[PDB]
Amino acid sequence: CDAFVGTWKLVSSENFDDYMKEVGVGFATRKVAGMAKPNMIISVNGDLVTIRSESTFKNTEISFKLGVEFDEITADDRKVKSIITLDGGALVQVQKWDGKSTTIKRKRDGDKLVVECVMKGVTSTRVYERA
Amino acid sequence: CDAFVGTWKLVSSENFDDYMKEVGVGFATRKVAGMAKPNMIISVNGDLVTIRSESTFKNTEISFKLGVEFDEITADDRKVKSIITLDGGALVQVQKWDGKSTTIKRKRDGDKLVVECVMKGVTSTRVYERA
Ligand SMILES: CCCCCCCCCCCCCCCCS(=O)(=O)O
Ligand SMILES: CCCCCCCCCCCCCCCCS(=O)(=O)O
Repeated sequence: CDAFVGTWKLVSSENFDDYMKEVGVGFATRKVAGMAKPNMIISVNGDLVTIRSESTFKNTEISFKLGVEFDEITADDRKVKSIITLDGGALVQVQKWDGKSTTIKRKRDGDKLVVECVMKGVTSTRVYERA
Repeated sequence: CDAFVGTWKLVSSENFDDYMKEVGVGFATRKVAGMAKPNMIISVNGDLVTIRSESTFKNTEISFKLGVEFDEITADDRKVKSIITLDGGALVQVQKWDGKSTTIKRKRDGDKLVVECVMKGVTSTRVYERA
């Protein structure tokens, strides 16, 4: 996934608060998340891909092998089972917890990196540009 | 309540979607409500006060006597018991339904009419100016 490597900064967000609402994130956390304009850092070392999100309030980091299910603790503190695959040039992530699931797709669009999150019909789109 | 009589147009909104979230309003309805910039019309005839809200998508109207509980069907279709009193120069409304309650205060602030809605700690503020 060479096309994803680098540091990216958030440029725009659409329906993010609504997505967090469906996921079950609390008011305060949603408020903190909404003011945060995180920087996404993606790097690859061998068959391990690392995705790091940095914000003044909270940094998250996941390292994984494409196709292998792993444990992830989300920024809003959910302990989920995640699996990320490379499909059609996009990184497709599915998170499962308590009988529920959500999909997060990271894809290239022109010179931007677009992240789409889907939870029960509600879709959020966040656009990033290289920092 | 002579100070409230007239037609008012929405000028600004703060945390309205979050308030609707706490009240239990669905995604689609919240989306329609968020694009609506309603006009509030207040009039008094004898001891009956009428508050009418007009929008391209939905008009609501309630007529009541201050201090007497009455039935109200909200824009989001909840059938509630409402009671409105005049306290400290402000119209204070309490809506009760299914063991829950929310308070809506309509007050004058300078030349504006301010509406504050509170639901479980979440507070929304909407400012109106004369049309
Ligand atoms: C108290 C600190 C709060 C920090 C933010 C917390 C956010 C909690 C909700 C996270 C939902 C999942 C986000 C997936 C990546 C979206 S994207 O950002 O990668 O595009
Ligand atoms: C499909 C049509 C949708 C129309 C809008 C529906 C809104 C539903 C939620 C209403 C919550 C209560 C609003 C109190 C007055 C707020 S204020 O507006 O008077 O300031």
